[PDB]
Order: sequence, then structure tokens, then C-alpha cells
Amino acid sequence: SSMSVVILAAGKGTRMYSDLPKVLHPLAGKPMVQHVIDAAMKLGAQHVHLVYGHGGELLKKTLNWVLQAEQLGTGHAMQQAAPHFADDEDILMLYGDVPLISVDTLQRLLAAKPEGGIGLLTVKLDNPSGYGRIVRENGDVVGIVEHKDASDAQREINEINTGILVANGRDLKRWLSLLDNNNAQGEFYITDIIALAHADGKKIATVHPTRLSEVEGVNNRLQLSALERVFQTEQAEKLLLAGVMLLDPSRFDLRGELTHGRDITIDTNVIIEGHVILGDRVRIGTGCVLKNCVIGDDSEISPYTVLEDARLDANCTVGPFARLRPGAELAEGAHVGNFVEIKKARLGKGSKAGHLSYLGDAEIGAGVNIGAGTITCNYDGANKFKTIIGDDVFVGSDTQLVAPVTVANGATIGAGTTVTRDVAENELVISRVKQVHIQGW
Amino acid sequence: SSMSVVILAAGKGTRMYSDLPKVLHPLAGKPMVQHVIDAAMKLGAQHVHLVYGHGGELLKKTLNWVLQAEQLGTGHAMQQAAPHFADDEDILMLYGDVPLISVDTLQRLLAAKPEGGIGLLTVKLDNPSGYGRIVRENGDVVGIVEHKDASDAQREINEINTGILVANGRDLKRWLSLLDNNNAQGEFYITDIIALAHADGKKIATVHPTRLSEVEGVNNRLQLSALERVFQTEQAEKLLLAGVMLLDPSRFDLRGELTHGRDITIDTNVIIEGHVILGDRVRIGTGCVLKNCVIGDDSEISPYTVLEDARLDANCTVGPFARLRPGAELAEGAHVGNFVEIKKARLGKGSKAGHLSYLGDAEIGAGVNIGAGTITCNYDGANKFKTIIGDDVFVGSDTQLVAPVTVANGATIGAGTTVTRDVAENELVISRVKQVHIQGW
Amino acid sequence: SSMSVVILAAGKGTRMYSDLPKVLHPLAGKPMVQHVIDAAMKLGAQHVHLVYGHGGELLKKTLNWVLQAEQLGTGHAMQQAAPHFADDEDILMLYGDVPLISVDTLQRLLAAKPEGGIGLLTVKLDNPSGYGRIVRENGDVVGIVEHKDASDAQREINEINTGILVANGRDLKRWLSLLDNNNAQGEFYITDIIALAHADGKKIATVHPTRLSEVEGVNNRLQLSALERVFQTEQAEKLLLAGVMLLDPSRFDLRGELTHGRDITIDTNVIIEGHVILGDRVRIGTGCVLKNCVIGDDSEISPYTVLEDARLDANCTVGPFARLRPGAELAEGAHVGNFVEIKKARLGKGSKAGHLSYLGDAEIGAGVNIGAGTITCNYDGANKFKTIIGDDVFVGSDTQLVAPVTVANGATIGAGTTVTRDVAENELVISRVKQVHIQGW
Ligand SMILES: N[C@H]1[C@@H](OP(=O)(O)O)O[C@H](CO)[C@@H](O)[C@@H]1O
Ligand SMILES: N[C@H]1[C@@H](OP(=O)(O)O)O[C@H](CO)[C@@H](O)[C@@H]1O
Ligand SMILES: N[C@H]1[C@@H](OP(=O)(O)O)O[C@H](CO)[C@@H](O)[C@@H]1O
Ligand SMILES: [Mg+2]
Ligand SMILES: [Mg+2]
Repeated sequence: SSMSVVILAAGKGTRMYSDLPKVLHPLAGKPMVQHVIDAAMKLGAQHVHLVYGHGGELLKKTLNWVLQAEQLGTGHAMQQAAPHFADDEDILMLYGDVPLISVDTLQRLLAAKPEGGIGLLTVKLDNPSGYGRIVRENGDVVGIVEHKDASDAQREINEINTGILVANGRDLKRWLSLLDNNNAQGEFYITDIIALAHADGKKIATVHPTRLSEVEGVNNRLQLSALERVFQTEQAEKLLLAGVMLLDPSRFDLRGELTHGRDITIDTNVIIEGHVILGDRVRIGTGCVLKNCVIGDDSEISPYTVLEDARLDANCTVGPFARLRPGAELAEGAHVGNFVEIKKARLGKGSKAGHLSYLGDAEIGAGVNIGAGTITCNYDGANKFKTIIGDDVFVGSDTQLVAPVTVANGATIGAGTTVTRDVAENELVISRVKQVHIQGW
Repeated sequence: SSMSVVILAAGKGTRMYSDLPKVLHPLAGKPMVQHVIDAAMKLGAQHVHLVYGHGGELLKKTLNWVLQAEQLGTGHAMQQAAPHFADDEDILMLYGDVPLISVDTLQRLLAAKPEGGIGLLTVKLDNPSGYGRIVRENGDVVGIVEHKDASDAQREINEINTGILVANGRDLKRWLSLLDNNNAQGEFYITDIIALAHADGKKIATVHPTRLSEVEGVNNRLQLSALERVFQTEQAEKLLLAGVMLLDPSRFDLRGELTHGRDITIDTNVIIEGHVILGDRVRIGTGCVLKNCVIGDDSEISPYTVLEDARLDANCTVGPFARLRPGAELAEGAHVGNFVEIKKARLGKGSKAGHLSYLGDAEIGAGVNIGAGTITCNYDGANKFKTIIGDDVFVGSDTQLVAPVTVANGATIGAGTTVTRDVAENELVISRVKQVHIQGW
Repeated sequence: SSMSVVILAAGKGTRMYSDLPKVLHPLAGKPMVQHVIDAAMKLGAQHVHLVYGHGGELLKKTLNWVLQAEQLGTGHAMQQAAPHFADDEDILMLYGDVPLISVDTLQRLLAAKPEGGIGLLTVKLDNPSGYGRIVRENGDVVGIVEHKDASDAQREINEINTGILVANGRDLKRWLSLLDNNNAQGEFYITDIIALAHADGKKIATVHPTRLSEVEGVNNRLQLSALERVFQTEQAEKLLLAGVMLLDPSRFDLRGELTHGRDITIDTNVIIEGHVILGDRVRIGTGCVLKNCVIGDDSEISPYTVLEDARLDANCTVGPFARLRPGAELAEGAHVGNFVEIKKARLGKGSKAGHLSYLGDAEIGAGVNIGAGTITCNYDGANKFKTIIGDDVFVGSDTQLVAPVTVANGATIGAGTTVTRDVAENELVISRVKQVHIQGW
């Protein structure tokens, strides 16, 4: 049948000690709640109903919005969404702070819901302390008892409520209408709806997650960090099984997506962010950070190199200690060495910038040698200007190129030159500065 | 009552293979024995009696000193300290190589000591092999039997001696006087004092540590490394619960103290040393090392940045690959980029040094742009001299400023300039060097 | 008796997803199969028979070669090697993808082989699923039953076949000749030889490895990564017990050999490759990579320093963010600072290159100060040339030395100089460039 989702995002995240709404805190670079939304979309949800208390502005700025003005609990929260439920759709209840719930588990949950009844996700814990206990009579679920209100006998129950469940909209709206708030907490308890479904003589079927981490909620940053490590380990293991050699999968982080070829080797402490594409036989040395980059076949990134919005073609070498900024592009066989920064600049085929250089806003040809210490002066304090270097140019060490300026093919620039005017094809330019020599200084 | 501590620091650390006395080997940046002293001071010890064998010079240089001339054992060691005990104080016995003993455990130990008797810290191990066994008769402690001298029946005992205990000074001095040395080892066994206390009809009460790591001793560097990881994990978890987001708490080290604000994010492989203070919303990228630094609100430290004795005001950005040395100071909104080293220099509000620069012994104003490749020549081979740069100065790329020299407000320095004489307000200075152009080179 | 080894290297490594033969994939910097060969040589093998299917070219290029033209299984594989066995030697069967098998285990295996019979290495697993089961009758091994062909009763057996075994050559050749291929797989099963040995009334003795990891095979990169971590942890623990202080042994990698002195400290995330030699009291900061280097007593390598084929004498300091390339050599007390690259260059006693410099193909004397920004121009686009700097030379900041060129003892080079001609003893050389000053720019 058809289905929509309600994501509860309206708890108080006091133990996060944060000014950022709890469900916005990221896991693997993505807000927790977005993990949950992604899963919902994968399930084929027709609507996603997001219930919130505060941070509504930032929530909408970041990500069907449903206000819960007073933090009066989950039952009350659902009461707020209930009018938006279709009588003819299934409604899946999820939490914005339970980010690792898997599509497989949810699919099995939807499959297990008995006609007219409820599908309830439960899990058996070694220590169920503090959790809602699943109450069964002769094997069938009839009730949930919260820890606080549970008796000593009930507290021996190990099967507990994850709070994730599915029911038909018409049925759900009915059960929510029958909730009672007259009690020691002054709130409606969502958990009472399973007893209410039972009262109507309807069935509550259960399924279990595959992993405990799937139904773990985040209330503080220690708990978020554990889930971060679980998720990173999962990603790392998939990459290994898919043929990427991670030299230490416990020291690898992916925060986005990695599209990869064959026989790649990634060394320790590499961080991949955004969407990165790696060709065949790429090697990434220790400590590198890549964000939104494309790296061509057989390229080698040496240790402690940082790249963002950069492109390497095949057979390129970069680093160690290089810094590629957005718009940095290396054509086939180009080389960028240590203590070199490239920004919005292209280095043509086989061209080399091996040391202690800044190349910004530059179009550099093929077969070019950029000597150590070369710098493009691309900024006048108001605007930025382009440097153009042709093919087969030799730029001597510690030269400044003062943009806008063009150096034609075949030219040679002497060490220590300040280039302010265009250089013609096959021209040598060199500073003829006079020195004083003083004997016996 | 009143209390003093005896710390035993006189064992042979042969399996450390070190020229540094064993108890001086650090854990989280602090000698093991100093952890123990700190705990003692927290307990309110009136005196700390440190018993040593060798390395006394270095020990005192590093940290009431009590010689044990001949390594004749713990009983003998205590005999050496006994004359310093007051008849009217409690004496707590600790070890310099058991660094994680907690104040809580010790407080409970002091509370459990029966009048006229002994408080003894014991622990139950899955494998008690090699440890002193606690001998009980009808539930009461009467004895300790060392493993070697224990029978097969005794060796089944899992409750073992940690060697940590407390007794009144007068009582202790008596029991120590009654120790016998005529045996297969020629030494007095400290453990005999519990049997001696029993002989006098006094009670020996026991308490247990909360964690096994609290009473683990260090005899080799493998054991020290395990304790280092335990301690770092504890620190990391406290920081997470306190609201600091560590993106991987297994790749975080604190060796000193971290004072922090709210909504801080620290990425993998960060090392914090000395005392570091972080404002709200500070972000620290992967690989950074901070030692004795103050970082203001909303500052961002990019990957692979090293800072020591440095100060950032609010909204500053530094790195990646920047190196801030002692006396480096950034005013609000300042920026230091890649391959820049700052030493005993201040960069004023909104001023920028983005690349490949060395700024030492310099006072730099607000609104200054330091071009790539700029270097302060602060050294003449004997002394060091200051560079002063006013507000709203534009320093062109690859300039050297030869100190002492002053550049006034509003000035502009052309690329490639060697500045040796003061520059006046709103002055442009630029090198007019002649070049040779040779066609067809 | 005398002994030879057969290493099976002819499986299909489909789940590696690699163009490199599976047994060539490295563990700790060394092909898996080379670990196995090393063990064989340590055992005193007279011959090593390597059976292969494909990748024979690359295998021989990388490492008695024995073709198995058709991947028809292990029995068939051994049939191919059998003619090379001496009737009067023991033959040990190993696998190229089981890299951590220990010499101790193998020695015990060889010792346990009964005259005329077989020594078989087996292991007891918590989950034996998918493994060959060891079949015993009244305690004696008579059979091996592969999982697939095993009954439900047989599958309860926890003792499984590692496939590692030893038998006399004459005996082995006989048993291999009697293998039957007429079955649902069309292959000879090596495991049948133990039933065949039993048929002849010979004994099959068993021994067990000390660690499970010793007999773990690699079929995919996830499995290789687990073995990599096991191996690195073993190496790290040995180094700690031997007296090297690793500040985090889970963040330490050795890919080769480390020869070390006393009281060394290595911080987190250090990678040692090739053969590295460290003197006493060397400290290595976080993030460093050392490959084929010799570091003298009391030297300190600061964070994020990369060295290859480099030599430091005693009391040297390098980094942070320094890059030493092959042929880099520092004499006693020399210093290389941040953003400095040294290649095929020697820095003499007490000489300093603290910042933003490139020194290549250079002989630099003692007592030299290399100012920030100094660069050797060692390349003309075709060849490379040497720079020679004498003792007690002061090179001013941002100087280029244009090789070949010699600077004699005692000389001083002014900031910003382009040195193209030899400098005489005690000479000051300095650029006298004229500037334009424009007021009110
Ligand atoms: N300094 C030059 C030298 O580098 P090194 O000798 O350090 O490799 O030659 C390289 C090519 O071989 C050039 O690209 C560098 O500009
Ligand atoms: N090279 C200049 C350029 O940097 P980039 O263009 O690399 O950011 O402009 C920056 C301000 O926008 C200046 O501080 C840098 O000195
Ligand atoms: N810039 C100089 C300064 O460095 P710093 O003042 O940054 O240590 O003096 C050092 C010696 O003291 C010299 O080697 C450096 O060349
Ligand atoms: Mg210059
Ligand atoms: Mg320069």
C-alpha cells in the first residue's frame, strides 16, 4: 500500500549543551535527521511529516513542517501530526535522533504490520534498564510498560520498545484520540496505543533490527561519537570488500561519497569529504584530506596534502605538503611539490611546480618548469588578475609574475625576476642588478 | 582525623630499559609519580614522604625525601620512613608507579579503616597469578600470602593485594618493628603487617577500586602505554559529555588541561598540551597541535597547524600548514594561511598573511595585506630587531623587510622590494630594476 | 632430517578485485608470499617450490617455479610439484595467502610428524562453518571431511583443517598418485591424502598454532587489513617491551625494520619504512614518516616531517613541516626548520636553515646561517649543478644561489641577492637596487 512518515524532532536536547538543535548535529558530515529523511525517501514515503518544537527557523533553513508548540511529549506530538494522516495510507513513526535505522529493517517492519493492527520494532538488550518493556501474554504483544512504572517482575523483561512503529492512518488517528493525559506526568504516552490497539482486538506484530546501533538514540555527544565510529567502520569495510585497500580502516573517514576504480591504495588518516572520484591505481598517502575532487588514473597524492574542488588528470603527482584550492587543475603528468599552493589555476601536461610557490588565477601551459619560490601577484587590494604562461617556458627561481601578464611559448625567465610586462616567444628576460662587493666585512 | 602519605618510589625499573627513573616516566605529559602526589594533595595530606633508592638528584630536581640506601624491599622501605610518622596521624601507603589510583577510592579506603586497625585496598582478578592472595577466615581478613609461597589451594583465591593501605602511625610503627627478615629472600615483607595487626586482635577492613586500571602498576613501557590509552579515553569521554564534539575520541590526546566554551568541534588526531583555552564555536581541523594557547570565539584552525604560546582573538583563521611560535598574536578577524610562520609578532584586526611568509619580531597593524613570500629579516647573526608595519599597508609579494624598519600607515610596497629604510605615510615604494631581454634564447 | 617447502600460490583471487596476483599484495610493506618464503628460509628449507597459475611473469619479476596450467585444485597442484620432491626429504606444504604462520608453529609441526606418516596443523574454532573438519576415531586422526560434504553430525566438529602439513617425499608422492578425480567437482582433493595415509596404517599427528591469526588466509582486502593490524600491533608491542616509548601503539606502523637505541620516544601516527636506525634519546613528533634513514643520538624530529634516505648526526633538529629527500645530510647540531626542503645536500655542524628554503645539490659548511627564503637554483632545464657554501657564511633572506657557484668562508650575502659568481673569503655581497618613492599613492 501507500505510506508516509512522521519524524519526531521535538525533544529537548539538554545534554548536548549546544545552541544547535540536536537533530541537526552531523554524523559523517550530514545532519542526523537527514539520515532519517534519506531512509524515508528510500522507502518511498509520499509525505515526510517533521514535528518540531524549537529551532524551526534553522531546521527549515537547513532541510511537511508540523509545530508542537508545547513540549508535552510524543503522544501529544503525534496528535499534532494526526490531522495530516490519510485514512488510506500507512504511517511510519521515526525519530530524528536515531540516525542509523536501516531501510531493510523498516521494510521488514512494514511487511509485518497485520491488517488493522500495528508493526512494532523491538530489540532485546542485555541490560533493558531505563527502557520501555514489551508486555506479552501467551506470546502476543498486548502492552508496553515504561521502566519507571514497571514492577520488579516486569523489569526482568529484556525485550524493549524502540519507539519505531507503523499503523494505518485511520486506525492511528483513532488510537491517538483515546490517549489519556490525566497522570503523574500530565502527558499523553505514545506507548499506550499498542494497549489500545489490543483493546480493539487488533494484532501488534514485531520485528527486530539486525544491529543494535540501528535503534540507538543520541542524547549527548558521547553517544553521537560512538555512532560516528560505527558508521565509519561500516563504510570502511564496504570499501575494502569492494576492492579499495585501506592500510588502516580504523583511521579512515568518509563524509560524503567515494566513487572509485580498481587497485587504489589509501594510507592512514585520510579524510574524504563531499563527493570524490578516484580512477584506477590511485595512491593516497598518509594524512591527506580530499573534498569534492576528481583524481585520474595512476595519480599519486603524497602525504599531508589538502585538496578541495581540485582535478588531477592521469599520472599526476602532488605533495607532500601541497595545498590545492578550488579551481586547481593538473593536466596529464603534471607535478606539484612541497609547500606549493594552487588556486583557480591550471598546470598543463608534464608541467612542474616543485617547491615553495603560489600559483593563483593562472593559465599555465605544457612543458613548463616553475622554479622554487615563484609567486603570482594576482591581487591589487581591490581586484584579482590573471597570469598566462605558454608552453615550454622556464621560470627561474624566486620570480614574481605581476598580473595581468602573459609569458609566450618558449620563453625563459631568469632567477629573481619581477615580471610586469608581457614576454615574447623564445625571449630571455633577466634582471641585471648591480651589486656592491665589500672586502673584509 | 589528620593524615599523611608515603609514596614508595624505590623499586628497580629494570624492564623499562631506561636511564630515567621509572616513576618519572610520563603519563599524559606528567610524571607517573606526580599523578600520585596530586591525588595525595587532593586528599589533604599534611606530609608526603617519598622513599627513593637511586635517581634522587633527578627526582628532587623534577618534583619529604627519604633515602633507602639498600633496595631491601618495601617493608624495609617503610621502616626507613617510619620515624617520620606522627603517632596521631593516619598513614596512607601508595606507589609511585600506580598512577591512576583515584581520590574516590582512597577516600573510601580512609573511611573504612577500623579504629586501631588497617584499611586495605584489594581487587578481585580473573587471573590472580603472581599476586598476593588475601587470606580470610570466616569472612575476615587475617593474612596475605604471596603467590610464590602460596599453596595450590591458596592460589585459587581471586582477591589480591594491591599493596595500598592505611593505618594509624603509632600502630604502623609497631607492626613494622616486628617484621622478620630471616627468610629465603633476606627481606622484610610489608604484607606481614596485616597478620601482625590480626595477632594484636585488630581489624583489617577492605574496599575495592572502581576500575582495575586504578591499581595497575607500571614495570615496562607496554604497561605504561595501556594506562596512557585508558587515561586519554577517560579524558575524551568527559569532554564529549561536557559538550565538546570530538570527531574521533580514540584519536585525541590531552596532555595538560583544556578550558573550553560551547559548540567546539575538534577533528581527528589533535594533540592539546599544557593549558589551552578555547572560546565558543572554535573549530580545530585534523592533525593540529596546540600547546599553551588561547583561541577566541568562532576561530577556525585548519588542518596540520602547529601552535605554541599563541593567541587568537575572535573570528580568526589559521592554516592549513601554518606554524605559530611563542608570542604569535592575531587580533580579531586576522588570517594566517599556508606555509606561514609567525614568531613574537602581532597581526592586527582583519590583517592577512596568506602564504609562504616568515613574520618574526614584528608589530603589524590593522587592514594589512602581507603578500605571499614576504619575510622579516630580524637577525644579523648576533642580535634580533623589530619590524613595524602600520594600518592599511599593502606589502607586495616576495618583499624582505630588513629590521629595524618602520612602514607607516597607508603605504604600498611593490613586489620584490628590499625595504631597508623607513617608509612614510601613503608612500609607494618600488624597485626599479632594469632587465635585459634577449630575443631567440 | 632435510626438508623442502611447497608454497601454493595458484588460487583465483577473484574477491580481491585486483590486477595484481593475490599473493603479491603486501602486508607491512612486503608481499604476503614473501612473508611465507622468509619463514621457509628460516626453517632451513633446501628448496622452495612455488606453484602458480597466472601472473607468473610478475611473480618471478618480484620474487623453484612450478606451473599449474589448469586451476584444477590443490591436489592437482601438488601433483605438479611432486616430481621435484626428493624421496629422502620432508616436504612442508604452505600457502602463499596465509602470511602470519610462525616459525615456531612450523618447527613443532615438523617435530610431530610420525615416521612414515604425516604432521598436520589444525585449529579449533568457535565457528568451524565452511572449514574442513578433522575426523578422529578413538582420538586418532583418520580423515578430513570438507564442510560441503559433511553431515550434520560431522559439522559439530570444531577442530578444522588449516591445510598445512608435512610428509616424507616418497610417501607423499605415493599418496598423491592415488588421488581420485571422478567426483561432483572433477578435481583431486588434497585432503584425501590423510585418509590414504591411514589406509596404509600410518599415523597422522597434529599440532595447533599459538594464535588463530597464524593460519588465517586472505581472500579479500578486508581480511588482509585485519592481518595488517594484528601484525602492526605485534611489532608495536615488541618495541615497547624492548624499551621504545610509543605514545600510542595503535597509531604506529612499521613497514620494514627499526634498529633502535635507548630512551626513544615516538609520538602518534608515525610510519617507519625500509630500514631505519635511531640512536639514543631520539624523539619523533606526531605524523612523521621516515624511510631508510639514520638518526643520531639526541636528535629531535618535530611534527609532520617527511624523511627519505636522509642522515642526521647527533643533536640535530628538523621540522616541523620539513621535507628531507635522498642524500639530505645534517652534521652534528644542524637545524632544518619549517617549510624547508633538502635534497642531495649536506648541512655542516651547527648550521641552520630555519624557513621557507630549498637546498638541493649543495655542500654547506659549518656555522652557516641560511636565511628564510633562500633557494639553490640547481637546474637549467637539462642538467643539475652544485652550490658550495663555506664555513661561517651568513646568507641573507630571499637569496638565490645560481649553481654552479661557490661562496667562501666568512662571507655575508645581503637579503634579496641573486648570486651568480663566486664569493671570496670574508666578502660582503649586496644588491644595490634603486627604488622609486612616490608620495600620496
Ligand atoms: N629545482 C628543480 C629540480 O628539482 P629536484 O632536483 O629537487 O628534483 O629539478 C626538477 C626537475 O628535475 C625541477 O622541476 C625543479 O624545479
Ligand atoms: N594572494 C592574495 C589573494 O589571495 P587568494 O586569491 O589566494 O585568496 O587575495 C587575498 C585576499 O583576497 C590576499 O590576502 C592574498 O595576499
Ligand atoms: N630568522 C632567523 C632567526 O630565527 P627565529 O628568531 O625565528 O628563531 O634566528 C635564527 C637563529 O636564532 C636564524 O637561524 C634564523 O635564520
Ligand atoms: Mg626575491
Ligand atoms: Mg622569495
